[PDB]
Amino acid sequence: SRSFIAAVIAIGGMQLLATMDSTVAIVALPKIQNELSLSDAGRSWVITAYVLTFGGLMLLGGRLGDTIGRKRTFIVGVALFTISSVLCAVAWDEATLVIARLSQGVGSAIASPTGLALVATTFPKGPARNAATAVFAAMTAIGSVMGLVVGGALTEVSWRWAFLVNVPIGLVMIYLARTALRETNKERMKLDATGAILATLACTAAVFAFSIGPEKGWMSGITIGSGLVALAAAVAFVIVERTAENPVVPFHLFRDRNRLVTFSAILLAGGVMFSLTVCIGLYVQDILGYSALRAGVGFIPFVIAMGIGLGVSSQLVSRFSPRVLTIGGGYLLFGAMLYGSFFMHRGVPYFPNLVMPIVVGGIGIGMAVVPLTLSAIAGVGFDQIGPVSAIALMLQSLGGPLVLAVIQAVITSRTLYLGGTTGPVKFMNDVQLAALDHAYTYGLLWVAGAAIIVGGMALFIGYTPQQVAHAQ
Amino acid sequence: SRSFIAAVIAIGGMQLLATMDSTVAIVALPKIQNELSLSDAGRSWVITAYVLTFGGLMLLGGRLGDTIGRKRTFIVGVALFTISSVLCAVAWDEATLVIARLSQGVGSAIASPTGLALVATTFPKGPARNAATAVFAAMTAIGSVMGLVVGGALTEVSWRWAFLVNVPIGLVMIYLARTALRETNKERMKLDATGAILATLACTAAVFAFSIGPEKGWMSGITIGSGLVALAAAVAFVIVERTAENPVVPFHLFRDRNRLVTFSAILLAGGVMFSLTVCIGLYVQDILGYSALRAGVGFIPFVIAMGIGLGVSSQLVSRFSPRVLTIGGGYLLFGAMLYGSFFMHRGVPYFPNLVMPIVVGGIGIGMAVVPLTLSAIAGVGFDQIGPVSAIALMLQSLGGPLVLAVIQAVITSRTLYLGGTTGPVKFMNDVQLAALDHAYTYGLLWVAGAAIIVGGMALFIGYTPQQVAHAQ
Ligand SMILES: CC/C=C/C/C=C\C/C=C\CCCCCCCC(=O)OC[C@H](COP(=O)(O)O)OC(=O)CCCCCCCCCCCCCCCCCC
Ligand SMILES: CC/C=C/C/C=C\C/C=C\CCCCCCCC(=O)OC[C@H](COP(=O)(O)O)OC(=O)CCCCCCCCCCCCCCCCCC
Ligand SMILES: CCCCCCCCCCCCC(=O)O[C@@H](COC(=O)CCCCCCCCCCC)COP(=O)(O)O
Repeated sequence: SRSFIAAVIAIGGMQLLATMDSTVAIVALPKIQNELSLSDAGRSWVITAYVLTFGGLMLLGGRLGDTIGRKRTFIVGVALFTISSVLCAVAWDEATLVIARLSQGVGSAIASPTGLALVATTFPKGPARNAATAVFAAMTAIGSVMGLVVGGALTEVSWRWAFLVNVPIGLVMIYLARTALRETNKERMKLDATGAILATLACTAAVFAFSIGPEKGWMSGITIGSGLVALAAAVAFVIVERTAENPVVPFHLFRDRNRLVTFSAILLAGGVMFSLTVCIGLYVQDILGYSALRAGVGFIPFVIAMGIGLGVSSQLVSRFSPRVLTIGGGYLLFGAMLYGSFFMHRGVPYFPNLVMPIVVGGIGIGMAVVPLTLSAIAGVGFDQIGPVSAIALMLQSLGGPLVLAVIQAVITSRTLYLGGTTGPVKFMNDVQLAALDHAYTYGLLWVAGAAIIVGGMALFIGYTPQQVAHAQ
Repeated sequence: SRSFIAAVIAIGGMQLLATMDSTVAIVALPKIQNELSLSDAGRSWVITAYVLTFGGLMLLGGRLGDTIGRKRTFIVGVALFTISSVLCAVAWDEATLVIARLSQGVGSAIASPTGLALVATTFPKGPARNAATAVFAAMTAIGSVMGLVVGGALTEVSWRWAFLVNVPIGLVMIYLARTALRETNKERMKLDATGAILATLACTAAVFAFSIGPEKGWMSGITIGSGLVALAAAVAFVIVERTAENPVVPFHLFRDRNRLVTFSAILLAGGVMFSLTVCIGLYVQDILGYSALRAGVGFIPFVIAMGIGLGVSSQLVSRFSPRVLTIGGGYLLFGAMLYGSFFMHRGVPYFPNLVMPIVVGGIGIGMAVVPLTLSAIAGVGFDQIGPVSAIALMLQSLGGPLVLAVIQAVITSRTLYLGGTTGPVKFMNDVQLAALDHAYTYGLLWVAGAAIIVGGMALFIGYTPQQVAHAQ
């Protein structure tokens, strides 16, 4: 019973590490700017450096496990992330911080796609995989709330003390990764060098272009060149991949209708979840006036509700089709979002009108996450599990900003319509703050509509329970 | 004052009597079989005799009130129902019981469609009609539950005493109708004899064919002949109605999108409700093992929740359109149905697992019923309210068995699939009982899908609160 727990914790540790690091880096940005004397461009680049190498090197990270070994790749990625976090905590100027963030991104990109593949390969299909997927999904929310709590608590001493928290935890994971997991010593494949190079070039160019667009204006020299590089690399990669042994991206797997619908649903659902997280955090900290520590403490009921939902769904997936459970979770999520949209404003008490929608939405999200994760890794085999996991994780991470940009644009337009201001929150009055609150409650409706679209899309899955959650 | 209460009670009395008698007759079939020495055909015909003349003479009864008088027709129908209920108890052989059931069905068909017309033509549009509609919808469920209770607690001595409880209630409702309702003094109309005869023949032939089909077969000469006669009579009726002085069925009134969509929604909603009632009852006395009295006592919270929902909706219909209220009530009902499907099996305790879905579904049904039946009698006038009410009642009564057949076929198919058997429940062992449990909780999902379709189609009503629930 201890071996199973050690294995699942070791496999899911990297999700916790990455999410907590991202949340802490978001929280402690102004202190970094003040102490290190960075401009707005440097402040944005502190966050951009991580995502550049995180999104650039994810397909290569997915394919690398078949060449080196999934256990070894996982351990190497975790170790690189820990050492790079130490370098972040020790950094003394802007260049060193940027280099350390790039190294953190490289380590995360190496280690993250291997975790889902390890979930799929270590545990055979059945109850064990259901429990493993439930734990894998719970660790992400645990990391998010832990990051908020730590960032709020350590806002008085220094930002350098917040980067060191990754040093212990990561070490622990390494130990578990060296103890619970076993190596099957399978025959090693041959890496696809040209495909990996083209994929990394295309992904890095796309990420850089998307990040530099709003900052320096679109079609302003750098953006057009980066976009040209991205499209040329993508077209060359697509052409080359048609005749490559051990493809980085196996396209023939995407002919099945179920896989296409499932991956589209994964993309859009990840976008919806990211939009909810960011918008609700901003609303709580800005309008309601809660500090970071107060919000981190108040978000624990979300973790408990999500754990309950995951526990229920991991047992229900053995009898009900994934589409039914997805609709069941979406029902509660939609109800919670509507209640939050229509009964929220400044001065509202915490308990009656805040914790209830959070708990109901957490239960719904927990009930809906497990069937999607089980459908994402169904019927792939041991030769394409790596690329499939990498593609699924990449789609989930990519879907977020695209929806968040639309939601923020809608919120800004509604703020300007009602008579608001585009300045800082703490330079506003009562009427402008009321306009901002109404804009936020208006954008919640667009998030709900996106969730409705997600449910309508997931209504076409067609996977039977015997295919995803039953042992042969 | 007390006049309003007496009037609404007198108008809903016929619905209460019909539903209570139906439930009591269904409960006490085995005792009738044992005492009268009947075969399976006699058992089927005891139920079929009432339905034959109830569905045969609905359309004629909807127009009979114009040429004689609504109060007089109501009183005559209730009196005939009471007399036939008296004669049912004192029956010695099969023939007397069959003719008593036929006469009772004739009285019910005369009196039932006149109640809705009296609701429409007694209280002017506004709050009074909303309250009358709420009482009219509540008395149906009240009668059903009390009939279940009475049949459970009375059929342990004699089945003849079960048919005699109708008499005091019929007498008190006759007294209330005589002393509360008032004459109209409207000019008498002319009865369309040809159309009435053709409609009666068509409906009777259709009901007889649908009843005899499953017992004999789909290739029997009698069934094919009955269906052919029904189709020919329907065609002749449609041809005759083109140039009728006072048509039994006005076909021109249905040239509106609102009315057509409303009537389709009424049909499918009646089907969904009937399927829910029958399936829930069969599950309770079959799987959970409750007696008739226990189920009747346990279904009281449904009546209370439905009353609360009706009271809320009769007040809310003056501000919100019928579409919004229907969608909200259906949302609550769908949530209750999904909760029941997911977490229900033999051995669950009553308190945490039964009352909550029942209460939520009752609130949803009560909130959804009032706008639907308020929209069915909107903008017709005095000279066309009778046939419209008759058509609404007929569509509700017709929608039930259609959906119930599909649900029962699905349940039987999955019972056979999971290793169950077809036979009396008293003989099956644990495996086949679990197969029945899973089959019922699986058919609940099909009921929920039917509700989803009902809501999607009801999204196209288009009525406004001023045309439905606003006076003047
Ligand atoms: C998602 C689809 C992928 C499916 C997976 C598919 C394939 C495999 C691939 C990855 C598998 C591994 C990850 C699987 C879990 C990913 C989701 C996850 O667990 O995510 C957790 C996020 C971090 O992830 P992120 O959201 O950043 O993606 O953290 C939080 O939830 C912090 C706390 C938020 C607190 C507010 C939450 C309110 C919820 C209720 C709404 C209430 C609304 C009204 C309230 C008032 C409003 C006033 C305006
Ligand atoms: C319907 C649309 C027309 C609208 C009106 C249209 C036109 C006008 C014309 C008539 C207007 C006047 C009548 C209007 C109300 C007619 C419906 C009515 O009130 O009906 C009541 C029935 C009697 O009437 P009947 O339905 O027989 O016609 O009585 C019961 O419902 C007893 C209670 C049983 C239980 C059910 C409720 C479960 C709720 C929970 C569900 C989930 C539970 C899961 C548990 C586990 C399950 C495992 C399998
Ligand atoms: C008398 C009887 C009257 C009856 C009247 C009935 C009237 C109609 C009643 C309401 C009908 C039931 C209902 O609300 O169904 C929707 C419920 O799911 C949704 O909202 C979808 C939500 C999807 C969310 C997907 C993502 C979730 C997780 C995201 C993070 C991972 C689904 O609808 P659809 O999308 O069209 O399939």
